Amino acid sequence: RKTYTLTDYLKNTYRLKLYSLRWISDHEYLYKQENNILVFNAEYGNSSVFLENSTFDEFGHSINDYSISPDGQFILLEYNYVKQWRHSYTASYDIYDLNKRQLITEERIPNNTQWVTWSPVGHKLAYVWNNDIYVKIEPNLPSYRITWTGKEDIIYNGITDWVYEEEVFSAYSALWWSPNGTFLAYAQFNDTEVPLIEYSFYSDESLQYPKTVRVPYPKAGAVNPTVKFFVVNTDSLSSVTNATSIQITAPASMLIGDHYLCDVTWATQERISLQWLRRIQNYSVMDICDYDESSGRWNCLVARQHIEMSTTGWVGRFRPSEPHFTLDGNSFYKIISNEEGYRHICYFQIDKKDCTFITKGTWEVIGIEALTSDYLYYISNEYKGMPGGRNLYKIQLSDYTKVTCLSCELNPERCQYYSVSFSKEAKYYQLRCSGPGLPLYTLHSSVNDKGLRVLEDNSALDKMLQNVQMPSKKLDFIILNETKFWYQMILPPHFDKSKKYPLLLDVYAGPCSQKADTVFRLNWATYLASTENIIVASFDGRGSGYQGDKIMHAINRRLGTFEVEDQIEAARQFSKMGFVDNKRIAIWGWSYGGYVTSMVLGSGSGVFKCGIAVAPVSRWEYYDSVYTERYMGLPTPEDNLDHYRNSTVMSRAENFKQVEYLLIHGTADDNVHFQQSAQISKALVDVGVDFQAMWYTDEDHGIASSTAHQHIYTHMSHFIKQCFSLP
Amino acid sequence: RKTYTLTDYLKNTYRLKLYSLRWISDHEYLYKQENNILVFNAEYGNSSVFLENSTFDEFGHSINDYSISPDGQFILLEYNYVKQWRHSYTASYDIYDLNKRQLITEERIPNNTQWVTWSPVGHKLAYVWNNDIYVKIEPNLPSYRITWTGKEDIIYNGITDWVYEEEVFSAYSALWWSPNGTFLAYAQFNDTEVPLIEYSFYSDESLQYPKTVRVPYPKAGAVNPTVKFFVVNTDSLSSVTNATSIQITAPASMLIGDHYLCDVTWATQERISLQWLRRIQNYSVMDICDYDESSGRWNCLVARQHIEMSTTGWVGRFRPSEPHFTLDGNSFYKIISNEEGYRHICYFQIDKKDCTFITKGTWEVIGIEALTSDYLYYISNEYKGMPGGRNLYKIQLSDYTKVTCLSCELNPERCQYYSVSFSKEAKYYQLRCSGPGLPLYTLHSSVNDKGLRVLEDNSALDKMLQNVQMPSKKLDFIILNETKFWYQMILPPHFDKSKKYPLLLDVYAGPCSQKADTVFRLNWATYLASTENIIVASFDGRGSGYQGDKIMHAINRRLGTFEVEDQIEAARQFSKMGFVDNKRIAIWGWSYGGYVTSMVLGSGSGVFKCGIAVAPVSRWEYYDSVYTERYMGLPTPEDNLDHYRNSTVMSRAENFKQVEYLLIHGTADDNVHFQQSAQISKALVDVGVDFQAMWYTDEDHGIASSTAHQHIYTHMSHFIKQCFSLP
Ligand SMILES: *[C@@H]1O[C@H](CO)[C@@H](O[C@H]2O[C@H](CO)[C@@H](O)[C@H](O[C@H]3O[C@H](CO)[C@@H](O)[C@H](O[C@H]4O[C@H](CO)[C@@H](O)[C@H](O)[C@@H]4O)[C@@H]3O)[C@@H]2O)[C@H](O)[C@H]1NC(C)=O
Ligand SMILES: COc1cc2ccc3c(c2cc1OC)C[C@H](N)[C@@H](c1cc(F)c(F)cc1F)O3
Ligand SMILES: COc1cc2ccc3c(c2cc1OC)C[C@H](N)[C@@H](c1cc(F)c(F)cc1F)O3
Ligand SMILES: *[C@@H]1O[C@H](CO)[C@@H](O)[C@H](O)[C@H]1NC(C)=O
Ligand SMILES: *[C@@H]1O[C@H](CO)[C@@H](O)[C@H](O)[C@H]1NC(C)=O
Repeated sequence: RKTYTLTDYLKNTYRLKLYSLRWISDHEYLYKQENNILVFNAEYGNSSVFLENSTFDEFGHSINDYSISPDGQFILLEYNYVKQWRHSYTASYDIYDLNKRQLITEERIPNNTQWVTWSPVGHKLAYVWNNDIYVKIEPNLPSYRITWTGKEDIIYNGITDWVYEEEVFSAYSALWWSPNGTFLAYAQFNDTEVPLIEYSFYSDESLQYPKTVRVPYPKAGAVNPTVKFFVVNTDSLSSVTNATSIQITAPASMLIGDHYLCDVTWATQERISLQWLRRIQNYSVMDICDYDESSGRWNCLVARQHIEMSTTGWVGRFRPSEPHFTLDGNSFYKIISNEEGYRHICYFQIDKKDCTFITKGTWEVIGIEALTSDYLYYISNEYKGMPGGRNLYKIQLSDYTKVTCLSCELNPERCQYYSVSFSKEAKYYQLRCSGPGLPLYTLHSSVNDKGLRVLEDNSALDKMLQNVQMPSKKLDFIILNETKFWYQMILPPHFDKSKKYPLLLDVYAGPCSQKADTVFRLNWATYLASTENIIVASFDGRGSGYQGDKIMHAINRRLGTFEVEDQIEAARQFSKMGFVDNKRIAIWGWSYGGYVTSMVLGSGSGVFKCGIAVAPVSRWEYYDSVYTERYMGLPTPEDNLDHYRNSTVMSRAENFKQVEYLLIHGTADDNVHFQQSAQISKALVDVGVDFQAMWYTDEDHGIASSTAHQHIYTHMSHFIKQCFSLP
Repeated sequence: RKTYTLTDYLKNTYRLKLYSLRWISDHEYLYKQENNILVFNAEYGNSSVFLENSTFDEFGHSINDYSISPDGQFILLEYNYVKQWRHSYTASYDIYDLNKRQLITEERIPNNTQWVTWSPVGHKLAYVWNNDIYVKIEPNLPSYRITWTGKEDIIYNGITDWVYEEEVFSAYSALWWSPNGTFLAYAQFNDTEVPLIEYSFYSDESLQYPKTVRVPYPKAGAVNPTVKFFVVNTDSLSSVTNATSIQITAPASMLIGDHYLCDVTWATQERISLQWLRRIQNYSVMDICDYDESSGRWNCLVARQHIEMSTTGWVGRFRPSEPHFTLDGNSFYKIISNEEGYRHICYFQIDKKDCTFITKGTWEVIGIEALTSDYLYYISNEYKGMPGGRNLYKIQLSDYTKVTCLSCELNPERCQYYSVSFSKEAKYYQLRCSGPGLPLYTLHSSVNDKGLRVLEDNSALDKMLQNVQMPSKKLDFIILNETKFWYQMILPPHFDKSKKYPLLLDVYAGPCSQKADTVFRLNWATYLASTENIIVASFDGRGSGYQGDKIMHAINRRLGTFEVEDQIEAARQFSKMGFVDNKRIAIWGWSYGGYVTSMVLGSGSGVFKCGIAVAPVSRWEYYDSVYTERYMGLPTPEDNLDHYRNSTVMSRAENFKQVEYLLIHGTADDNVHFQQSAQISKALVDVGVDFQAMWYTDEDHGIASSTAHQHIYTHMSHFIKQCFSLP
């Protein structure tokens, strides 16, 4: 009667094999084996030992990562890694000649380097150190210093500040090489007048006085960072005179007030597109700027400026979507919310603004994965009208009726959720099936869409799981006000619909979220279902993503309303089904899910006996501007201050009398500050409500260190088991 | 009947009734009788309404406290109270002329005044504002500024810094008037090179960004603040020239290193005594200083210098004890530990180094309360060989073998714990019996020690607690290594010895602590006994006070050792008594007790099932220098770093697998910094131990606010009840 135990989750008893490859050419890619890096050919199989783990003994330092130059001559080695935020870090760097089999000692990249990157061809290097940009034409040669204004916590050249990193670019870098690698474009960020979040960091017990960390962080309605865009020619660099960065100022549409740079895409060698976004994020502008060799400057022609605005809510999913440009750069494809509010691919001519929708229907495109002369490849949730499914498609650019699903019917029962990685000029691709069956990895040729070989099919894990009492999984929908709203249920083994099980509602419910999908996972819910016989439910109600704006923009300016009501309403529908002990219905959630969980418990519905909130938002004025304001607008009397104040967890404190609550938070959360939880604890105390609590010293929003991760789930497991009266 | 519930404690259902009086003369005292301030004739009771409960009805502000001058002409009104640390605060101040029943409104005391005080006679005013001293001769007239070097968190003129406030003077003021009010003595602290503790304060929900509080706090081994002492003549204050402050420099044996000013006591109109302590607190020095009217300076004769030291530990109980000077100022009485190791009254002549012990034996003098021409009055625990008891005594100065107890037999069954307050010339005195019966307040005449009248006897409360199933106290002792160690037990009503009971150990166990005593308390323990049938015990092991240096100095340089070991042994002893359920032995504590509870739970003794630790110290290097170093010395290689490192809670993390642990701490604890608990959790998480936790937002070391107080005792009750399997 072996089951998926808590320990199995915490101690990776049942590993899940991936197949991460790195496309180096159109024909080849790299893969890790024995710790060695092996280059493969796509068509034949043609293996060859590119690099060997034996190479880097006597190097002294442990190698965290690497990066092979485009041309193939050099490899970057990344050590002394030190994590900062979600994507940001610092690390020491060294270069290895590969062809000479020699490590380079000449003019080495500085220690504590913030970011580094090769050009897309050849072997130029750009790196950021002390918030300044440096360029190295050759590894061995001295670097050319581009920026001289870098300054910790104020001026950021070629790297992002906290809020851009987190909410805009999903990256620490703010550099963009042109394709042939001659121009390097970069953004500069200025946080002078941005207020600082302050919190304690305690460190090893040997540290006597706690450190006070100070991070520039704009909260809702605060002073935001200002941005400037620059381009510099990397060929015409002088070793004698300072480099000259040409500015590309934002368009007058943006300069009237607060705005952001949101997307940067090169079209050609002489052409670059810049999407901007007003601080009120319903209005966006894309300039298409061309280099002229006459004046040495850049020109964004007004006749190529594309405006994009939404009247129901915000622009894009989390931002304006990226443009994929054609060969000549005189036209581009780009996902746009259509007339019926469903996101689809729109074909633009650069000097004709009204695009043509090459796709349509009651479904959305997730992303444009590859563009060729004749075909555009994209991922969508079209197959079987299932919003939580993902498949690869291609549309013939010369006739839009020629839509071919390349992944729908490969293993229909085993695969309904695909992601894709193409080769450099898109001749091949790798298909990643992440569920509902065991994940499956296969390589393909884009010429005739032939299944070349299976890279990894997780048959080892399959042998192991055959013996285990695994939970099943049910994906389905309910109808509310005519609309289908989907849910998923991790059901226990030997599921008996006449019996009555306790239910845990797994919640996120943030703007454009999707918890109801066909993905295969081995997580906490697996354990709860397998060992403790708990149904783990997830529901996607109003505000959720990938089903059109009808649903998604329902919460516009109204966070802590419809998405809360629907999670409550979902649980009510789960009792109706007659296999749920309605005396043992619980809720839980991390982050936004913690806010919704908190607000749900504060609603006073009585449906939920107990709830857990991990690193929850409490009041939208405590969280950052770029995220909060995209949905809530500005917290002013003239805009939406009232709902800001009306949607706090604190104000509902009285209603936690009837529930059991567990409030968990990391003390060094730089994202959802411990502040947030501090005000929840303080409100509950003031209305005399008892509740359990837990801080995690020096843990951040992830609470992901092996020890902390194990401790929190063990604590939450205990709390749920006792709430459900289980041994 | 009904029981003493947790509601009774928290809501304060059964109040005791005090009798707080201020002796204004040799034969009169003031009493606040339902806001009407009366003045009583001590000899009879002839009382007249000194000031109406009305008077200040159209003031508009709420009066926090009041202070009437010695001459009776003026009354100081305190309002806008804003608590800082244990003693410190700021307030607004308005003066009121009693003769003319009108309010002074010119040259008023500024707002945010840090301290104010009358001269001991007349109506002069010294006050502190922005860390600078001011003097007003007349309430209406402009103040004179004394100090100009005051600077927030750097220089403190006339007021203590953090550490002196908490660890030396138990007061915010560092201002001492001469008896007639001619000279104003003042200390000055320089916290420049003293590091800062920093922590978040989140404040009202409205506050968008938390405030980092930054307090000068020297942790163990850090840079201490320096001190300088001065005197100034208030009678000769010039409004043209800035005032002259004559400095009294510390003795040379102090100036060779770090040191503290630990006592200031005026002996006569022109004579002031100082006491200095080395940073290594086993060496004190007293200088008696006389005014020289010809040069206008202060000289302390090396003839009148008195060295006070120790080989077994540290000087005095918490600091060098205060001297009570004779009228002429040519001698004084002072509590000192003797040959045997017991603290008794020694008689010093100011110009002779050796004193004579006027009392002796295996008991200790707690304090010297009065001095007349032929009798010295003192409180001690000599009666019935009970360290926990307190009684008033007098000793004939012409014959030390004639010793009369004043309070011993007044009511032996009811009263074993007295304090006293004498009239201006010890003609009358108020005796205050704190237990074991209900507290009793009586007035007496020192001429013959005649009882005059019962002032308060708590009859009202006596009638209330007849319909309440009250517990019963049991003060007793066990023997360890042939030495008696006292303990108490709060026992549930209907105490059946043949049954077995759950045991909670209330612990403090700090140096010179006393938890086993004769006082009557209506506290949390009263509810655990009366309602839940829990035996709540406390035990004064090694390190405990009022039983000699054999016991109190047993933990010198060795905190975390015996006082821990002894609480365990005490629990082993109680489990061997037949009426104690050894399956259900709990332990708890606040502060030092929290440190001890933690050390005990991580001891691996296997005696305690569960325990609660509240605002615990975790590592002595985190706690302040003045306290910690008294009992540990410096945390250095040359001194005692080895034990500083050996005596952490975190070193004992592994052993918490055997116990249910609740850790509690407030986020604005300026004293034992949240850090300390933060380091415990991290250790428990690092080794994978489960434990419950609870933080209290913006609460300090007291966790005293109405709602925070109610919530923690509520929270701790559940923890104990469920640990003991009680409904
Ligand atoms: C990042 O952003 C910073 C502002 O957010 C910017 O710093 C400028 O702004 C600061 C405000 O923080 C200004 O103090 C300063 O400009 C002004 O400085 C003086 C005020 O203290 C003011 O007297 C100056 O005006 C004078 O001089 C100018 C010509 O230089 C004349 O126009 C005026 O008539 C007058 O004579 C001046 O206006 C800062 O420049 C940072 O520079 C920015 N960093 C970037 C973009 O890298
Ligand atoms: C598609 O790209 C994105 C998806 C995203 C999905 C969730 C998402 C973000 C995303 C940011 C993205 O790009 C910058 C950023 C938020 N800080 C994050 C987030 C949201 C919260 F409400 C919260 F309390 C903490 C968080 F870390 O949620
Ligand atoms: C006799 O007077 C005193 C008694 C005292 C009794 C306990 C006492 C103090 C005292 C200070 C005194 O005067 C300076 C000061 C300490 N900071 C306090 C104290 C000790 C601790 F171990 C701790 F963790 C927190 C504290 F606030 O304990
Ligand atoms: C370039 O500009 C910076 C401005 O900070 C200056 O300090 C540096 O000397 C200049 N170098 C050259 C080569 O002009
Ligand atoms: C306080 O100390 C510093 C050196 O630590 C000194 O420079 C400063 O002048 C001092 N101030 C006073 C008022 O003593």
